Amino acid sequence: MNLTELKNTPVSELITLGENMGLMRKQDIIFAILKQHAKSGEDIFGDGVLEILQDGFGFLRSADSSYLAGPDDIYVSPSQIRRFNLRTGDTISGKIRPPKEGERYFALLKVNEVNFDKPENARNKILFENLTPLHANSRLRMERGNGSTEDLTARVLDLASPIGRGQRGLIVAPPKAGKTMLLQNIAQSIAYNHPDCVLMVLLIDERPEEVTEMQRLVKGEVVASTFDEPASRHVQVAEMVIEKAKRLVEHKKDVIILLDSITRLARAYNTVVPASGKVLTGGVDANALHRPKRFFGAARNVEEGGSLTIIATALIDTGSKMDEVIYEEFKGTGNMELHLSRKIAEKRVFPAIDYNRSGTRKEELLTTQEELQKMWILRKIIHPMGEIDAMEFLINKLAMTKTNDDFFEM
Amino acid sequence: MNLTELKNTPVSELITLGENMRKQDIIFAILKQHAKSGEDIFGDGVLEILQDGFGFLRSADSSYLAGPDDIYVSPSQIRRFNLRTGDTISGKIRPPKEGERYFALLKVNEVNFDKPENARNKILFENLTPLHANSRLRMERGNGSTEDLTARVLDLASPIGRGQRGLIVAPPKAGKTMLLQNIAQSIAYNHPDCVLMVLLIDERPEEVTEMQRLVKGEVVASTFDEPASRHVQVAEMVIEKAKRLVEHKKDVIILLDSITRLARAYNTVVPASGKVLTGGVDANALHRPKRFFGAARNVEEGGSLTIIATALIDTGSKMDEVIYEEFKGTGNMELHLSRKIAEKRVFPAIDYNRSGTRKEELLTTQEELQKMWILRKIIHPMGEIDAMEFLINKLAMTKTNDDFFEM
RNA sequence: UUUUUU
Ligand SMILES: Nc1ncnc2c1ncn2[C@@H]1O[C@H](COP(=O)(O)OP(=O)(O)O)[C@@H](O)[C@H]1O
Ligand SMILES: Nc1ncnc2c1ncn2[C@@H]1O[C@H](COP(=O)(O)OP(=O)(O)O)[C@@H](O)[C@H]1O
Ligand code: BEF
Ligand code: BEF
Ligand code: BEF
Ligand SMILES: [Mg+2]
Ligand SMILES: [Mg+2]
Repeated sequence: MNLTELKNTPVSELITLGENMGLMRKQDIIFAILKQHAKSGEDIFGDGVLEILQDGFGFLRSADSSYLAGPDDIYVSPSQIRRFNLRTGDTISGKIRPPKEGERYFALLKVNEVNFDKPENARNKILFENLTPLHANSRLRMERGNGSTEDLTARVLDLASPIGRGQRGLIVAPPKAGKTMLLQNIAQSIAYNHPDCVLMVLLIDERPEEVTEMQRLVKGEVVASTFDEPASRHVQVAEMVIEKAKRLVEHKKDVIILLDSITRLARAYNTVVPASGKVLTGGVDANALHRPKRFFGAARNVEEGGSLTIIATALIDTGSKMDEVIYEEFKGTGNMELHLSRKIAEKRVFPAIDYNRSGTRKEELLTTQEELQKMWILRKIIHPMGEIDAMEFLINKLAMTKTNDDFFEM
Repeated sequence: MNLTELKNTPVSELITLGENMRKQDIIFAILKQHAKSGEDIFGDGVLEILQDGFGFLRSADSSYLAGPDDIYVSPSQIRRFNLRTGDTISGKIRPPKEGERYFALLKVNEVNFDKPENARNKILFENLTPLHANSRLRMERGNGSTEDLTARVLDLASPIGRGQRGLIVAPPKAGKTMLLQNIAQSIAYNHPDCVLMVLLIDERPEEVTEMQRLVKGEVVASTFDEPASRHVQVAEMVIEKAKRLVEHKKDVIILLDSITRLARAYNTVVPASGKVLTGGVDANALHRPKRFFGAARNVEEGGSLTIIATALIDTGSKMDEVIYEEFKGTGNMELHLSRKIAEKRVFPAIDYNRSGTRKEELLTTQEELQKMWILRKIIHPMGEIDAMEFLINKLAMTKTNDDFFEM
């Protein structure tokens, strides 16, 4: 019946349909199954994400290829685009027919769904670039409230630096400070308390095993480009994922991108960027931080509905200036920053947060005056201490209570 | 009757054989008379695909260098089993014809120690699924030797599992190179199953000599005398070969020495870019070092690739400190030694505070975790010399199992 | 390459 489902199904299950149907590697099999079905006059359909090209024609890339070239892409004539003012990144599904003689890929016969809805109103929606941005109004609690070793990290986060819809936050740390895992922890908390928010996890250049473990423990879009992949691929994949987010927000949707190693993407851009000379400090070109700044500055809050929030990990104290530079370039664009110390982790104390450098901007919109000056006191009391001291202190002070309970107490 | 054997055979020995039947000249002669009557010949090597599409079979004595006795491999055959560089091949062969200068692959008998036919079903390495280390690699020995102390402390400070992308950092003179030797011997005794390769790139040649005579396995090497270009090629041959076996679901462990030297050899050999990183190291000169080191991994399909290499710090350049940070962010088993603790002649000079591996909980049992955690809490305070001596004495008492138990 | 970048 449908392509994607045919490509999902196991090898052996396809085979029983083949013999029963009537009549070779999996690709061959599914193609053969499709042709007979199509000759019978029965409808066919696949699903993919739009990618307009230079010549004006576009394709429907698959998620199982990081949205890069795929032998199963579906052609979308320029005619089909102008008909629904489609843009790169739109998620489309519809009836399609196999490649006639000569034609190499399947073709989009007719469109049914544009970004999960009807393409007839997806022409009246206001453009992403003309939306009206705001600070985070609505809020995102991370304390699922489960009295566990993990909900500690969530709570501490919820206290040090709160998150809101449209959060352009950033998690700064030096290798092995728990950043990546903290991201994982944030992911799971968002899934439990916010199934309504669409979750996309983008891993640019971080560890292979991390991607596979992420997929299994995370519910949602998991796109990745390991360090195996060249910088070319990293930029392609990430740029595809950012446009996809933009499009859904256009449909007044709330999306959440978790990017591991944003600075890795900054380096990937660096190599890709044409040398302008005037190399900045740390061997970083002057124009190489435009695209990445534009990628991060993309997250925002819309006054007409939906929103896009990006939380990425930054790298500091690594012997290189590049990282210091990239940290300041994004800190001067984001709305939230959370630092972790390389020392609150060597002690094995977790989460190893540097509560002194953490914090978000415009907190009085993401909290009630009471919780506000509650955290303000918690801040005052801790500032004078040290990194590990403050933490251990902080932690065991709430190891025995709920977030609100702890409050009432203290 | 077999090329490889005739090659390693001493010049004077097989002289007797000759009469009943230049040394390179003679070997050519000797095979050609073995081929005259139709008697078979047998050779072996590691395929190296080239731009033309056809490949050669490199030998270990050449260090996988261009070799005169190499076996040409028709692209025809490669397609037959879709081979790739680094594969180990052996099979029937015939003597080079007049005009022809090198030997050719008549037929294939076995690919990667396995019947040639099976290659088609094997899943590609890049398409394999990774995970955090599952099985555990213990260096501890019941021997209770004077030297076993290092294996035991390392086993405590920083566990190693299958597919462990480890890294060992110290200032020169810290016994980091020699620890690597020790580590090499330990898995040799406790793990015959694991395929063992030792790669020495650039660092000293006496070390090469020491290692080969004392290590049970393959010893690929490239002294610093050699330009940066072989260092690259020899290392790349090794890593590809290691990837081949993991495709077979085998367990490969590479004890790379002077990984920073490899990164530097990559730096010396790289297209110029306008930007340069701190330390002089090129901004775009670390992708290849990263992919090489990040090659190690764990597979659900079966088999594993484990790479553990030496890293230099407090070098006097920042290249080295920057490169340490770079692999730090890729690996999952960092190690450290200190000059101050090696000064006093106390060994290992291991710095427990800085040492550590990621996701130890899967490698160690709950009991193992608690004792380790207790230990680290107690040692954290103590100084490198004081702390180290402090545990060493207790370690001399009993192997780590008994020591933690009495504790 | 010099400047920038180290
Ligand atoms: N909260 C925590 N709980 C348990 N282990 C942790 C925690 N934070 C850090 N770690 C340990 O630190 C290691 C590396 O941290 P990770 O966040 O993966 O690195 P990075 O921050 O550089 O991405 C992990 O393998 C884990 O064992
Ligand atoms: N555990 C040890 N026992 C005895 N000698 C040691 C020990 N560790 C290091 N050394 C000495 O330190 C010297 C330098 O260490 P080595 O690891 O060989 O060089 P590097 O650490 O620079 O690679 C060695 O020659 C060795 O004699
Ligand atoms: F080493 Be972490 F992933 F920055
Ligand atoms: F981050 Be500020 F706007 F310089
Ligand atoms: F010269 Be040693 F290997 F630091
Ligand atoms: Mg990380
Ligand atoms: Mg050495």
